[PDB]
Amino acid sequence: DGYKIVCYYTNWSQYRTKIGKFMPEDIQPELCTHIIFAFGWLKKGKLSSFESNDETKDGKTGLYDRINALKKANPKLKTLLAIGGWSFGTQKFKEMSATRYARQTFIYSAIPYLRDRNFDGLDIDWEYPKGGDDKKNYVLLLKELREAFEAEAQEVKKPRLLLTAAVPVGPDNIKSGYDVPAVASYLDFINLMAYDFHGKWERETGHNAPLYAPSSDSEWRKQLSVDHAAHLWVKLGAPKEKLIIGMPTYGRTFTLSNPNNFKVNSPASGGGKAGEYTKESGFLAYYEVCEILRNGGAYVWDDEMKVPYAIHGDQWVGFDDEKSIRNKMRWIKDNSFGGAMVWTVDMDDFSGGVCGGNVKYPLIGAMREELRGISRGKDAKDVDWASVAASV
Repeated sequence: DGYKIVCYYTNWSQYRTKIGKFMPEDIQPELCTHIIFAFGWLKKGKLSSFESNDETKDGKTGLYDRINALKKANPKLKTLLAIGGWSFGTQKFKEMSATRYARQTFIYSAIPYLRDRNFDGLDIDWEYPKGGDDKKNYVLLLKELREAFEAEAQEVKKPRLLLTAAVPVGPDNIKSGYDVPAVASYLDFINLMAYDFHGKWERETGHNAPLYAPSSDSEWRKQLSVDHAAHLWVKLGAPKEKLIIGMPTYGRTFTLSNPNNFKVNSPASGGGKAGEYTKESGFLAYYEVCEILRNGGAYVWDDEMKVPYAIHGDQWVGFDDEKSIRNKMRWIKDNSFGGAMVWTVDMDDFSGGVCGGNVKYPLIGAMREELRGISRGKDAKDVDWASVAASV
């Protein structure tokens, strides 16, 4: 009952160093209504593990069990296993959904794989189906998965395995690969990837997840906003309550061609310089942005896009803070959507000692607070960056 807080946990986050080191036990059992494990993998057309670390062997407990152990403290919590993602690619999905034999093989591999490891569902993260064949076969996959789950649930007398999917916000991707009515019908809920609207693949600075598009955007670009994307999914046949709106605990970075031209849609030479912990050009975790803001960085609130960006020299980072997150929760409630999804749970200020507010999971905590009325704590106040950081 109520709004969902669907949190993505990424296994590779186990490899991060110092402030960036994250383990399943760092997740508060009551933080999320759902936890999605990213990722599973595909082996010989069957559901399998990314690597042996996820699995439990020889007394050594794997990441699967450590994630699912949170349900012992919070029996209300739901966990799902995600298959797909950026690394996974498209070809394996094309092969899996091309024929009924391959689909059925995957499905009947997937059911016991999930049951034996105490997962409550499956999350499909195909990035992305493209073309008529993919469009039709994706629907067939979701359909047959759903019917198999429905049947299994009644046969074994257990709560039905959930079927969800992570879907894009780009109009062309949506049009090319997604038969929205059927897709929405066959899924329990829909994880809208409301981020990566803009990034280093673009010549000018743009926000990672603008609620509304800036007036400087061309007519085509203006489609690239959370509001437009969500309402687009509704327009195409997706029920509002099934749309779980994505929220990034990360920001997209650029290097300015000129440090004096630092507004949105300003010329950039490329991606921003890589962070210490995520180690990827054009990308920053939220706590890295916090580090920037507490060490000379300038804070700018864009009131058109309802989102902040930070500037340090020629480094420009479009990100989400407690303010923009809360505003987005209000937007969610105003539009009657199903809740908030999070990418990720391991890039929030999970330790509570980086951003300054001394609050563990300030962003996701804010989401849970606005949507579900659970306080983050007695003296838990948002960081007012406009006062804390420098101005332009």
